[PDB]
Amino acid sequence: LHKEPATLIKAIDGDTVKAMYKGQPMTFRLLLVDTPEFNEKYGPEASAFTKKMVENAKKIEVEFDKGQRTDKYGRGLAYIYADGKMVNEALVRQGLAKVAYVYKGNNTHEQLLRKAEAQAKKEKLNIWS
Ligand SMILES: Cc1cn([C@H]2C[C@H](OP(=O)(O)O)[C@@H](COP(=O)(O)O)O2)c(=O)[nH]c1=O
Ligand SMILES: [Ca+2]
Repeated sequence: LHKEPATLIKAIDGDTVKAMYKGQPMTFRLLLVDTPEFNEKYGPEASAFTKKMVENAKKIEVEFDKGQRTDKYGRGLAYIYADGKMVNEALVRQGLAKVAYVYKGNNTHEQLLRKAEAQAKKEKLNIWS
């Protein structure tokens, strides 16, 4: 996979971010994770985590997988990096997202994220507490 440029427009919630990509506004949904909704437990905390990460970065980048690049809602499906740190992995590692929606052909980082989730579960963090 390859990282491509994007510019933050707005952090929406724990697993969706609006960003400009190839000069057009896109809503991106993070691959391989599921954060709680804002009105659910840890929802506000996931939203804040993702917001801080993307807002504080000097740059964000998007990385598409090998498969589908948009979902049925027209959201971009990507791994998002904030100053080179993956948001999808960071959320899982802090127990603010579960590994989820693992579709074959768009699952390059599945094992990386499963290892993060095991660590968050061992530490009883957040969703795992
Ligand atoms: C993460 C992801 C979600 N989706 C679709 C499946 C779910 O459809 P349904 O809306 O029918 O439940 C929805 C979950 O997104 P959210 O967790 O943002 O609600 O997004 C994909 O199709 N591919 C993906 O890789
Ligand atoms: Ca969600």
